[PDB]
Amino acid sequence: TLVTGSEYETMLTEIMSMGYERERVVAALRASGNNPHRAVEYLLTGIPG
Repeated sequence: TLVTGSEYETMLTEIMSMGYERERVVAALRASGNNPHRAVEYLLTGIPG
């Protein structure tokens, strides 16, 4: 499954409704390969490492 550009932006907007800045959410989505479960996990408790 590949999300579209529009779906990526709406995902980013939704995660930003928790208060995170755009660049941080972009970085988390990159680290998680656009899996929102892992992206939010990484915003909450850290990226792998």
